[PDB]
Amino acid sequence: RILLKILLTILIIIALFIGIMYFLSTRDNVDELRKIENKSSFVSADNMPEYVKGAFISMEDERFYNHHGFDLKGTTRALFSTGGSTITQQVVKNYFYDNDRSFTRKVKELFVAHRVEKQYNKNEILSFYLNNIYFGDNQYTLEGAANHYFGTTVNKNSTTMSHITVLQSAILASKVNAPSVYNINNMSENFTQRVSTNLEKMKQQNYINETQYQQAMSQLNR
Ligand SMILES: [Mg+2]
Ligand SMILES: [Mg+2]
Repeated sequence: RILLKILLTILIIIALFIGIMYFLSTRDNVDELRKIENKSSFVSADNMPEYVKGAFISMEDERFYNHHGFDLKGTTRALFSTGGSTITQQVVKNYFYDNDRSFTRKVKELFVAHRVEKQYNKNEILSFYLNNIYFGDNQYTLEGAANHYFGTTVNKNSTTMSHITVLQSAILASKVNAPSVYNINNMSENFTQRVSTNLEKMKQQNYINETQYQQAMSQLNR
């Protein structure tokens, strides 16, 4: 009865912690995400070609639509197993914690992520994602980034502007979590290697066909 009381006390102190943590994450009001849709260059994911969405999904969260905010495989692999935040978690980080990165601010990010999943559908989440990540050059929306770097658009419907290519999609997708030193204006060999990996994942997961891939790989090498 002596090893049950020090087990209980530790088991309760952590539940107490987790609990307080919950209260911290509240809130952190996920209703706020709707503000992203007010950006002058907002484009929702459903108005983008499937290969544009797939560039990001295959590179950043290939099981995006499967999970409920937490990808277990990518989070165990994440615990330094030679990552690991799901696109949902990245939306929380990018909107609410544009500043800090602590273990406690990591626990409460989980609570908040579970909440955005409960309140938003996958397309909305994906749209919050692509309309609030840094693409360099002070560009925080996919469309801004596409306009700025390439003068192309990610709105499949659009007719006033050339359409973002497979390559360009991979470049912007690769940029999102690349080291800050990766410069789309002057891509290093390490950057072209990163996007080649991105392009390969799009092919492997079938967001693009061999021809799209080869043609992108070729454009990447000029
Ligand atoms: Mg992947
Ligand atoms: Mg995760």
